[PDB]
Amino acid sequence: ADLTPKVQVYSRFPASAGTKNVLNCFAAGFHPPKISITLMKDGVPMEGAQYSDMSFNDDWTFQRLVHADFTPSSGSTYACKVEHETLKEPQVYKWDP
Repeated sequence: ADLTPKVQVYSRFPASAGTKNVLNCFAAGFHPPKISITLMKDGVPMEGAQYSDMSFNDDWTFQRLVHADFTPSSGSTYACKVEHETLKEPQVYKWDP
């Protein structure tokens, strides 16, 4: 029944300005496996993103992870934008440092 992506956006380490880190966006619990997950900085997709293989779970749903090496800056805004068939409008999940 409930096949919308359940999404978490988070950094590997607690954020500090100027310090190398990794931004992650994790989507799980969705069907069909087709999904658009985009890490965003200042309203534009972040360069350097690397996507995991799609994986399925015993509850017959799929998951995927996107991550990108990044150095958070103050004054910048980060987010994960998710597009999926189950979502009427694409959803933007904000990350706060």
